[PDB]
Amino acid sequence: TRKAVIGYYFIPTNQINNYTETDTSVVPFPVSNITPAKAKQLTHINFSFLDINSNLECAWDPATNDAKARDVVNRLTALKAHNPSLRIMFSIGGWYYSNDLGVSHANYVNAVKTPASRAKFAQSCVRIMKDYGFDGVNIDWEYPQAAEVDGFIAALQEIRTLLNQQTITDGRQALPYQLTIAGAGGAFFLSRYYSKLAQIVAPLDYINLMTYDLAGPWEKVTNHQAALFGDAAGPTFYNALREANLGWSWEELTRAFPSPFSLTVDAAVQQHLMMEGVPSAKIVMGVPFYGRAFKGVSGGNGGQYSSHSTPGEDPYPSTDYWLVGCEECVRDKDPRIASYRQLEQMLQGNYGYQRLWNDKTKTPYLYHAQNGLFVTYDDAESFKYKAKYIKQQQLGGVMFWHLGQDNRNGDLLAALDRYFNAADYDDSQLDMGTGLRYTGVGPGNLPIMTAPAYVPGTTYAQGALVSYQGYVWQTKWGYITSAPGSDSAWLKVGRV
Amino acid sequence: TRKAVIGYYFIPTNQINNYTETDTSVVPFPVSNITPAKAKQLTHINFSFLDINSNLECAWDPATNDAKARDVVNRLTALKAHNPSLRIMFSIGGWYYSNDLGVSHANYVNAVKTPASRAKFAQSCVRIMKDYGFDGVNIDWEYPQAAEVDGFIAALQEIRTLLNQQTITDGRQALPYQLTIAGAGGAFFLSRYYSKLAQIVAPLDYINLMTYDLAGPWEKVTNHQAALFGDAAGPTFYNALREANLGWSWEELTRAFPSPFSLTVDAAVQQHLMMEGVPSAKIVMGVPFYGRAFKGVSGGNGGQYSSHSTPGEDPYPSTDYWLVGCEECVRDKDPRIASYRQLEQMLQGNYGYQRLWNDKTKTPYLYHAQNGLFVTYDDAESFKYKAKYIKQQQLGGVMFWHLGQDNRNGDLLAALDRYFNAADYDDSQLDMGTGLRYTGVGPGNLPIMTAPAYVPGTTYAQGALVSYQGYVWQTKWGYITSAPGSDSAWLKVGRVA
Repeated sequence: TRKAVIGYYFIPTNQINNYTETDTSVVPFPVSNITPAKAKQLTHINFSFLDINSNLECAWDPATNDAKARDVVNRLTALKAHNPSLRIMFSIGGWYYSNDLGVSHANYVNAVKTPASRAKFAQSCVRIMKDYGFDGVNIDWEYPQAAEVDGFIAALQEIRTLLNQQTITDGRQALPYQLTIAGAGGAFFLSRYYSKLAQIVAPLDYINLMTYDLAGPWEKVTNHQAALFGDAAGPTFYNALREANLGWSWEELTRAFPSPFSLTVDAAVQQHLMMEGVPSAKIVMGVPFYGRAFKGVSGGNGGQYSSHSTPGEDPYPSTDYWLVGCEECVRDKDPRIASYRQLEQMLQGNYGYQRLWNDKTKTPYLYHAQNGLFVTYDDAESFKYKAKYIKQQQLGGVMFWHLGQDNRNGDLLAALDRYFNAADYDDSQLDMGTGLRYTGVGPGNLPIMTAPAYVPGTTYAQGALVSYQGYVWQTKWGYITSAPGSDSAWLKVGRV
Repeated sequence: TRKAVIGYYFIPTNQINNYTETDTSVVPFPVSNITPAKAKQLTHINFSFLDINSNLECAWDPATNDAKARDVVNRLTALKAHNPSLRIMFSIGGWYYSNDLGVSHANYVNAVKTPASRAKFAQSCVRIMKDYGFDGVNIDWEYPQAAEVDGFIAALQEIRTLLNQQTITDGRQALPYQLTIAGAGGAFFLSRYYSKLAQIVAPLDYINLMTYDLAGPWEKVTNHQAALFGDAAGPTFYNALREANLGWSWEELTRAFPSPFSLTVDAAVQQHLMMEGVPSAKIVMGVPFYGRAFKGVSGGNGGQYSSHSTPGEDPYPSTDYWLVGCEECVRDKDPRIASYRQLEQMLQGNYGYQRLWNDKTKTPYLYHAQNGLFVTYDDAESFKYKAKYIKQQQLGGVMFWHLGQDNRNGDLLAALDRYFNAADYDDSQLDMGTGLRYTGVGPGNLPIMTAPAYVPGTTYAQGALVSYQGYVWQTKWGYITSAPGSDSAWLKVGRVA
């Protein structure tokens, strides 16, 4: 099964309204930059962002000139002429619109609250899809809270129902309409809906994990924003999943959610796989086509795991653009984020940066010794390890934010495509290293075991192992006289 | 309110069938040993044991001579002439009949299963009570678990309904018929039904905690079997309550159920008080009138906290009776348990025992240095502390197993009565020591706390405290933009005044 390669195409409204393919000062990344070859390396383009309005329907931002927008979307759907598997999805949400303190947060909450609002919303999603010529719906609410989860689930189910009907009405059995969400890639946000993950994922083709932004200036210690595995020298974090409303026992929680833990890509993937009903084939790993930069860092560790003096507020609370060599930063008025495109130029520009490598996390970083700067980012080398993990763990594919941040040659996207599909690329000897793996155990990833059948009437000592009801069970204390499922002394530890 | 003093009267079927008050080789403890004075010191006697038969009704052991059973019971109920507050309860169950592997366990499980079975069972309990002349029902099922607990609760509720009606019917409002149960006194068995404790206690006058047998030859390390408070030097245990189906978060479970912990009387009492809807006045502290003995012990701490070479299996699998001076142990064929009566004789018999005291646990112990023996037991001195605790914690009173194990003069019973009621006993200056207290805190026993109201639209940092919807809540991490508190990030830590 081909791995998904899902790239976000993000275009602000003002660029839609002044769309040109011939003036990078005004549209830095027009659709013509997605050449036939790039189009064939993608399986999905997530056109981003639409919103939910005060009518509680899916909708464009109101300042959008519609003719321009329809024109931009038509350029994207024309790309399917080059790749008959390509889908142009549209995204609803994103952080700006849907975070808890976000300008449209209330509509997210309200759209999913009643059967009626859920049917109105779901219909509006399909209507927009069909009117503009999109191939599916990607919902990026960051993030429904436990109260809202049942309504969000019901909304996803309704959209799935409608999309499946529309696939049959449109003869699209060869390329059915799809439904995806952007999912949390870290335990803190994931804990909002984690307990009902199976229900959330059932209506989806893919859950695209935002396994990036795991470090940033809002954290006191500099760190890798998308470490594949952990580094014991790096910071560790409270495992918020142990507080989710699971109804699990203390042993079950502890075994599933070691705390503190390393906030890594592997952690997020394994946390999903720990739940029953979450198939690996639906999990897509997100990767960033940008780096995060920090100032006021100290020496010793190449800028890693340092205090820093980087404001965390949005917007950037000042006019000081201190990321030496970053032209895009001054245009975008924020020195804390830089595209891969720009970082590559900075690095080869003699600006004082050193590119280093963490062989535990399998990610690169830049250190600027003169100025005390640190940058965490991803590149074609870190993507070798991430692609090997996607294959080894039987994940659905990769997602990235965003296409316009690749270099002009499209090298990050090409690398992803190469690692999954090139007949002359061989990663059999790629060493995945000794970084820390997430070792929790949950109902969804119990190890296969054998044990003698439980015998009623028998008394068992502590640590005794039995098979019962198709699982392997262990006693937590001694003199156990009733059965697994019926005596809390038994812990489910394996699967027959 | 007078403290309850609840004494078990246990008589096996063969002793009923051969009952005599003039031959202690046949009946070691006839009812005649209970004098008017002892009767006045008791509030309840639990006559023990009746059972549940395969017809799922309350019944005597079918081997019982019914005439003889009625005569024994009459001797007990005649004691009410001396104490107008005294109740002769009868007990249904006990370990032998009702443990999971016990001879009648299925009948317990099945009697409580349906409204019809519960009605027939409850009606049989009141019938027996009235036919033999008892004053109430004590259910001693050791112990319901799992799917049985809802049945058990509904059974208790039905017994209560029928007893309250019987009270009116009979004109017994001055001494209404009562309902009690024997409850687990340690967390492993308590975990079976702990989550539903409030529903179990609602229909009861008292829950009598079996806060003994907390040590024994079945455990690898010698210890006190009824320590009041903990000793850091002694063994600690897994806190099984953590595995009860409570729906609490990891933080909630950890704060309520420290682990490992000291398996003590105080721990059981506070574990009960941790649950919402469990009144202290209904909790009765059990105490043992017997000790437990171990052989093969080491000497650095008077035999305490030692490995040992004592079989833990039952019955005693050997013919070797090694508890020096314990002729009772010979008669009963088990050197690992001895009545207070017998232990006190051993102490007067110059056999080589040393009586020692642990000032943390507030319990005595015997050490035989020559033979490597250790005995854990309770006496009138440990009861001073336990009675003071019952007063301070506002418990309902004391229960003990069993009357027959007191000395012939009834000194342990007289001591409990003294400590609760005597004018000339003053425990105001009794120092309860520095032994370890159980200090778990449950979402049902949160302290009053004070914090600023939660402000929507506010971002809160880790460890911030706010008041919201009747509770004080703490954040477990930062950048919290959600409201308290099913939300994972908020921990209920206190109650708003």
